[PDB]
Amino acid sequence: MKVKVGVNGYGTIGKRVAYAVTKQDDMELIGITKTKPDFEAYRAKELGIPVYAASEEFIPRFEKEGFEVAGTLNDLLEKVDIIVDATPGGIGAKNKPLYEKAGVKAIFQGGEKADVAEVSFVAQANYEAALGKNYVRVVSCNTTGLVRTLSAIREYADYVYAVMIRRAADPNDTKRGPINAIKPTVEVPSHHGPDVQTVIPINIETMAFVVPTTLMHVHSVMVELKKPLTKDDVIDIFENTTRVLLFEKEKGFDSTAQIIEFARDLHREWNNLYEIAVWKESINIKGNRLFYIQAVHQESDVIPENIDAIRAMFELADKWDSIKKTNKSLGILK
Amino acid sequence: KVKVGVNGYGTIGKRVAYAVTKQDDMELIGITKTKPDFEAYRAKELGIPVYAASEEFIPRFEKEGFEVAGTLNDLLEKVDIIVDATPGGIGAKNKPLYEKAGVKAIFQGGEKADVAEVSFVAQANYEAALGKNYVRVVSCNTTGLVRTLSAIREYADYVYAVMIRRAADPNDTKRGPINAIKPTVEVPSHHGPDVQTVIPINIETMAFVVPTTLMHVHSVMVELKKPLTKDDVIDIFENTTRVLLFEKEKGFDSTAQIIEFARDLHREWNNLYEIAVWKESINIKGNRLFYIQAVHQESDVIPENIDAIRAMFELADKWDSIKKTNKSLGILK
Amino acid sequence: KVKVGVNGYGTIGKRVAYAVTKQDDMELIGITKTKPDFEAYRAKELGIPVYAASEEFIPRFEKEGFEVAGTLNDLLEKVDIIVDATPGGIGAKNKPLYEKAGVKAIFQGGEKADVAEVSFVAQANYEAALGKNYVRVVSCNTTGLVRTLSAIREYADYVYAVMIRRAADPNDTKRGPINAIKPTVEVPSHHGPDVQTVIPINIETMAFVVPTTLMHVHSVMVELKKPLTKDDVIDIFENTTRVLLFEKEKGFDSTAQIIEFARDLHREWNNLYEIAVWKESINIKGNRLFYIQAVHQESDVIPENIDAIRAMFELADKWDSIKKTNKSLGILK
Amino acid sequence: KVKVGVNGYGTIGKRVAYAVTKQDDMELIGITKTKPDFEAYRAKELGIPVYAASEEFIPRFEKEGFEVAGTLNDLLEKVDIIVDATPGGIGAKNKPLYEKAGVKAIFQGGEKADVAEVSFVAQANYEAALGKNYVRVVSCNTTGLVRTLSAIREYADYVYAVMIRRAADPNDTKRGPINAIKPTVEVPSHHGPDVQTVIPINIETMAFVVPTTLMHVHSVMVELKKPLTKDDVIDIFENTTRVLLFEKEKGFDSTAQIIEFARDLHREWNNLYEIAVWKESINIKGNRLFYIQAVHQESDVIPENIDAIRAMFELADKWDSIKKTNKSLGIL
Ligand SMILES: NC(=O)c1ccc[n+]([C@@H]2O[C@H](COP(=O)([O-])OP(=O)(O)OC[C@H]3O[C@@H](n4cnc5c(N)ncnc54)[C@H](O)[C@@H]3O)[C@@H](O)[C@H]2O)c1
Ligand SMILES: NC(=O)c1ccc[n+]([C@@H]2O[C@H](COP(=O)([O-])OP(=O)(O)OC[C@H]3O[C@@H](n4cnc5c(N)ncnc54)[C@H](O)[C@@H]3O)[C@@H](O)[C@H]2O)c1
Ligand SMILES: NC(=O)c1ccc[n+]([C@@H]2O[C@H](COP(=O)([O-])OP(=O)(O)OC[C@H]3O[C@@H](n4cnc5c(N)ncnc54)[C@H](O)[C@@H]3O)[C@@H](O)[C@H]2O)c1
Ligand SMILES: NC(=O)c1ccc[n+]([C@@H]2O[C@H](COP(=O)([O-])OP(=O)(O)OC[C@H]3O[C@@H](n4cnc5c(N)ncnc54)[C@H](O)[C@@H]3O)[C@@H](O)[C@H]2O)c1
Repeated sequence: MKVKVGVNGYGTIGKRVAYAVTKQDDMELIGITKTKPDFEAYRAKELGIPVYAASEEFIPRFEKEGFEVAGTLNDLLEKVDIIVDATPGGIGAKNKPLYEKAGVKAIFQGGEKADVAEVSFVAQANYEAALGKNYVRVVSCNTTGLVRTLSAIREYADYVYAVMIRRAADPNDTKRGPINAIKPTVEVPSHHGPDVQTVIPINIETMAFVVPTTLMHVHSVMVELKKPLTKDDVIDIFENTTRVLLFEKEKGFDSTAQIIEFARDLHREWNNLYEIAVWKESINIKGNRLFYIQAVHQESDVIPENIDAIRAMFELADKWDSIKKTNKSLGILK
Repeated sequence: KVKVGVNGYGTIGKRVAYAVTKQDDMELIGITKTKPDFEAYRAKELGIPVYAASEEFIPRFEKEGFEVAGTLNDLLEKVDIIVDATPGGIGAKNKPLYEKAGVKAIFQGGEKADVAEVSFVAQANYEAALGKNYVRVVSCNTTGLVRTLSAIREYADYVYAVMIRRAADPNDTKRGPINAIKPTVEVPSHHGPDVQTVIPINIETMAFVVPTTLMHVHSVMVELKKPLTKDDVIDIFENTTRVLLFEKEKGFDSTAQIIEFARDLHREWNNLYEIAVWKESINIKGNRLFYIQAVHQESDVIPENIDAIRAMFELADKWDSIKKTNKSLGILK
Repeated sequence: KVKVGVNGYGTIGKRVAYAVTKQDDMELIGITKTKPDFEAYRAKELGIPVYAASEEFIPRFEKEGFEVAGTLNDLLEKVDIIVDATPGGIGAKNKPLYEKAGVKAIFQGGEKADVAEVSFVAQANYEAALGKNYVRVVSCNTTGLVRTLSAIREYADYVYAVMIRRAADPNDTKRGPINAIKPTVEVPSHHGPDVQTVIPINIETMAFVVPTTLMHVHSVMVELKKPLTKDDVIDIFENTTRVLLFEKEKGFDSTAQIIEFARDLHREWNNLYEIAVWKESINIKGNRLFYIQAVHQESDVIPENIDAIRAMFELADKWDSIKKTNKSLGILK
Repeated sequence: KVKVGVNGYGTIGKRVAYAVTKQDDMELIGITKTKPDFEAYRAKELGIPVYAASEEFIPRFEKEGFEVAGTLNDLLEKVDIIVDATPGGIGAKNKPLYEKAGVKAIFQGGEKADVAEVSFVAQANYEAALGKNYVRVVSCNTTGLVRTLSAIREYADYVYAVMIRRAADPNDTKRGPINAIKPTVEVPSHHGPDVQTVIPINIETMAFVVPTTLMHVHSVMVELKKPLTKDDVIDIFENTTRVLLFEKEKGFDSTAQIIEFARDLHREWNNLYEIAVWKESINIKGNRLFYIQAVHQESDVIPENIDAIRAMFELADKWDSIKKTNKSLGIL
């Protein structure tokens, strides 16, 4: 039978995960939650997806608009095997006891503390670590991107320094600045480094910044090599690493805008680029240091990771069988 | 099957090319490119033959080992009509070539009315293009203004609209302004006369450019000659094709959420072919009607392009073509 | 000299504080701050006694070793009037506090009209505030509308203006939208009625927010009731105080260049106190006048607050105060 | 008094002209323009003689009623030195004209290293320009890197910095990207070798362009050769000229507030000639120092051009010039 899934928090990550779940033949979307009957709630219903009020506390918002719901999250928790928690950072921790009391497994997003789960997850890097687990944290958008390429060359990395040039807000978020400024994270290192280390063992330090863009994040990566490695070896490795794609600035891929245009060209749902983008020409080796630039489509790179986490937690399949299945259902040729 | 070709596989061209492949009374023969960039490779991957725009550009493709199906001259030999989606002003420069070839041609809104025998917006003056050889589909903004204004023209004594336009399309990263409002000092703006090439209406417009890439926005004022109520306008717009009412009260706070609606639909390139009208903005004060609409400039003109082909070849009547095109693109009403 | 205090050392607050400092008939007793940030340190550095906005804010200061000259309650005891520059809606909550202290108070444009006895724009209705206790200087945009509209009021039968607004001030990095246009679905916009609290005219306005920080832009259309020519309007604007004409032909393509003119003048905080009007935008078509103007929202209500003070304490005639304020701020004409 | 002419009254050009009129050992002979736009008028209003950058441009001022004092050649004959502030690449082109006229010449950062005899940053290699006829003050980004790195040069055996640049200056409204991050796929980028043109140090850089106009920001990592504490670095910066420390805790959340500091100063054009360093960003982890700084690209190289003039004309000793220049601009 199919694993019964519920999604708490039908937000930017949540609705995309819900969609992914509907594309799996071994999983069934029991329902999702919303805190208000806005256009997204109407869309879920329009899609035939049962809409549950996130809590009894939000029920009046629905009743007010005369928007019928299938119940509250408490009702949904009684009919699922696992809940994908896609609520605001920090809110996952608050929901955990509700999940434990209901006896259902739970997946939390990167916005939560490592604290929250038994293990942090990135399919291609530590799938087996989540086997049978009940609580798994799919790391954040930037952490996932960093892990995908760093993990592929971990054996050659002695130390890595990465600068996160982050977008200020997702395309659908119009209530957040900065309109015109660069906001640095003065804490050195940013949360990214240690977060990476909750998935793969590696010496890493990171620094982050926020700039006025909504498209994708960009990573400036520097690795001190403790073992021989050439430029071609690196493109070869990246060329063969799943959920990673090389883009040539020479073909016209000048910025994150053209990278996203590639996804729009594929006619992807929400222009989702599940794959981490690496500028081919940026991969260089000077002395014993490797350098390269990558981009992350933060609205969707963790989508495939949530699906695979589900397979590992229920021991539905081995690592590569799940990744390939997840990949095919989302159009990731990898 | 009407054989179609697209000269200029850019923002409009690639979306019109796609629309053609969804019409079973048509056949996409090929598209042109001036260089083998990632968009040329995409066309090829889609199985669409790509021709070098001109004999001049051939070496660019040869250099990269990118095999082409030929050049625009070769293409012109294989089509009944060419859809020209080259930069504004370049379409006129191509007209002679199309003339000699003996093929019908459709130009986009960036060309002067000069370039064609008539300007077009299906739901407004479809019949005016029946059998023509050269037709120009009006700009993204003119199309948006026409669609809603045409629906209430019988009540319109005078119209004044302000165009708050995006500064550059999302895939255009070489255009400012990054932080400023650029006014068009030519007043009245050229949008009004452009609307008058499609429908008879007293109109005046003014335009501005702001740092956004998503959608243009229009502020419309209409002096009424006949009484009309808020509900009347809502009912008319709800029964007007290729127009959609969005409620700020349901979360549509800005053009970003409007586009989010198209992304939720999983629309190709997040295309919102339809003009978006904020339901709450529709107000009547005295003898004046006010409303706000938004236009997704990357795609509102593509269904107009497909209907123009049907009219020019007299393949179908106005509403039959419109209905068929809408279905092919997922436009409900 | 009139004893002046300013509650709210923010965007408007610190600029009005500086303006007060330039008057030979006024004295700045102090400014209020809710926390010891770099702006509080600046005020202290300038020698401006800094008062904690409230009792419940003194801890933040003590925690940082920042000595304050007391609280708002203390400051009110030492002034004849306080310029309230707190966020919209807070002014109303502060009025009772001011009345109790028995001091006169000036409110900004973010407050409702009823918060004061009269609304105000020096060059329009200076006299209306003579000897008053509570006056509301209308918003940055309302002020821009009044200056230009007041000068042609006698020919205006009806006016429709569209406000294309900056999303956030340069110093405000916590507010969106990054990429979108957000319309105000309420028709009319709050601007029309606020203008009517200063000058009697028929007007309806609509507003939008776009991603820029520099200045707001107004699209103005005026239905005429008396003969008027373009030339007449230019001349009228060339002769109305606090309004300057800019030529696109000289390089003023957008609001960035308008602001660049203020930077070139070395204006404090790049303040452009005067309303900017694109000369080339002025045009009359039939019975309607059109023009485009820009407002530097950070400083255009500054000179108005000063004049408000003189009218309220009846310190001088309308034009003596205006000329006196203008000279102190470098205001051109 | 040395006679200075500025060729290219642009963003850097008009600000340097101002700086010179603020000096007591020099006089602005005139500036040049290609068209009589509003900036050309402003220069005239300031009483600055305006020369048409070239004869072929005279008609432009003739079509208008704009009287000019002549061409670039007429200016070259009345100066001891000319500050070239033309677009990058044009400086090299204009060099043969400066030579045939026998006048010293300073080029800006956009030009290639070979356009001058030595690249310059006053507080780092002032002496290197003493007496020379051709010197290029390095770019905004390199000046910022040099000022801070130079101060800890003796403790760094390796530096890696990432350049997060503003896409267009406040007054440049015809340049993107409006919404995107544009990378420099050439890595390391030209910034490192540019720095190496002023001070001797092992550095590698990478750059990016983002949708902002206010300031560039540098993410800096330094491999230490000698022990160094956070308090050590902070003290060094507090004692390094043309460098200022800012506290996020005091409200400096981003480049916008940093700029706001300059506006509060009522600084001309809101010029922040000094490099900004976020005090809280200074941290040492292992044998590595990390810190973040921001550069106001419109004004950062201004004081540098004034000092280069003194070095080239040997008018003063390193620190005497810098103190004087700093004084004239209100640096502190
Ligand atoms: N690009 C991204 O925004 C991104 C990328 C990677 C990971 N994530 C992670 O996903 C999680 C959420 O991100 P998001 O961007 O989807 O947030 P979001 O703001 O888009 O939506 C989160 C959802 O939480 C819902 N919500 C609020 N309170 C709730 C409650 N009490 N119960 C249930 N739902 C509630 C809201 O309705 C909203 O739909 C975070 O941990 C975040 O770090 C986000
Ligand atoms: N939002 C929009 O971009 C929009 C909306 C409605 C109408 N239009 C109109 O559509 C037309 C094109 O707009 P666009 O957005 O596609 O421009 P675009 O620049 O995005 O794409 C145009 C294409 O024309 C091709 N081209 C350039 N020179 C060519 C040549 N000599 N021969 C053949 N092809 C050549 C280019 O290679 C490019 O692929 C214009 O008239 C424009 O006003 C544009
Ligand atoms: N563009 C503009 O910012 C602009 C233009 C014209 C008019 N105004 C008007 O100015 C008035 C204030 O605007 P602003 O731009 O100065 O806002 P601001 O946020 O820049 O400054 C407000 C000041 O009030 C302070 N504050 C918060 N609570 C306070 C309290 N209880 N007491 C005292 N201060 C408190 C803030 O710390 C700050 O010092 C508003 O009514 C607004 O409509 C603003
Ligand atoms: N932030 C900056 O703008 C910045 C920062 C650091 C270094 N620089 C360097 O300074 C130089 C110019 O920078 P800018 O920003 O001032 O450019 P700018 O565009 O603002 O203008 C440069 C000027 O050159 C004049 N010019 C053009 N052609 C000319 C000609 N043929 N003869 C004379 N003058 C001509 C232009 O009109 C203009 O006034 C470049 O090398 C640039 O890299 C600029």
